[PDB]
Amino acid sequence: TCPFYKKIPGTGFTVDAFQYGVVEGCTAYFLTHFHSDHYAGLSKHFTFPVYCSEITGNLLKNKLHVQEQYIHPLPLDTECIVNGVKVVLLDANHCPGAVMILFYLPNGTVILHTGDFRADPSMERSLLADQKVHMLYLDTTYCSPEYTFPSQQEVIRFAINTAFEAVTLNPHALVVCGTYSIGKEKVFLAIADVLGSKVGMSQEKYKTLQCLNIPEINSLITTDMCSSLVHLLPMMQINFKGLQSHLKKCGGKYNQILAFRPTGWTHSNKFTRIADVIPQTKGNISIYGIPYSEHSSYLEMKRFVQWLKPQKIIPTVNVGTWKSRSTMEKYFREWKLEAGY
Ligand code: NI
Repeated sequence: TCPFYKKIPGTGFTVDAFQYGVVEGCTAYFLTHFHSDHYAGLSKHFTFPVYCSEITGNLLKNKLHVQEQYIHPLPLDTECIVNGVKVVLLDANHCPGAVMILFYLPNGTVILHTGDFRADPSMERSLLADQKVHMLYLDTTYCSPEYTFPSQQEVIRFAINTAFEAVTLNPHALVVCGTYSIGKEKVFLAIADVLGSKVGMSQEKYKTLQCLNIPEINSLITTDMCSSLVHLLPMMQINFKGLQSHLKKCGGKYNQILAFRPTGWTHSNKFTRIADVIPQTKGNISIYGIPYSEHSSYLEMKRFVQWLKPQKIIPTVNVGTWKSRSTMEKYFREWKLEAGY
């Protein structure tokens, strides 16, 4: 059965609620983004209307085979009526196609559901500037002050400089980048661009990237592994065993691997600056863990919420323990007393 925080009061609508079977009273199912925890339950046998971005729509049709008649894509930054209710989709600064949804309820209440997001000051000049929000359904993944990490720009600067240095010293090194979902594509795209290479990958991953509306993508990626010195591999293969095994397959073209594992936050964030990050090394194989986040830091979250001044907050992440729920409520009360709403 569908939990409360996935229902939108005063509407026939749910958000990211496909794993509960037919939800009683649901006339339209919203999908914020194409990540498996959120789409869990969709397939070619789904026969209710799905509302989402154009990009999420491309992925539902091609990767999950949802039939076209049930896919309803909406443009961003545009007032749309759905089953007699005004809605707007906004860029969430998460993975490709990810949105936040503004719902303008028939009774005058305004609700923002962030989906998954990485809060940014640019959001303070979207259509959010224009009006009040009574309820905020908030991505609270990193809602605790220990969660610090650098900007995406600094993380990419580090990865580019690391890769370019290593391959310039050794033209016979291969670069490998881990992936398990959409998102974080800038890591592998930026590295390939500095090196003058296309990114090589499996047929399945190539298919997924071809759904994303990335400008000039055909110039950036390929299934021909042999032409490419930046390869993508599933994240589970990014270890000394997996990588040895991959170097065997390359037919003595390369004598060194440098690999990148994009993670979210890890505890080594609490001590080490991005500049000072070092790899794990065994022989001619090195592996860097880099903290490229597509979710708000604590400070980014706090800034957004203090700016929006919502009347009520409903967390959508870390909701399963009493201690988590209590901790989050404490921070919402400080933020409110500090800013005066
Ligand atoms: Ni996500």
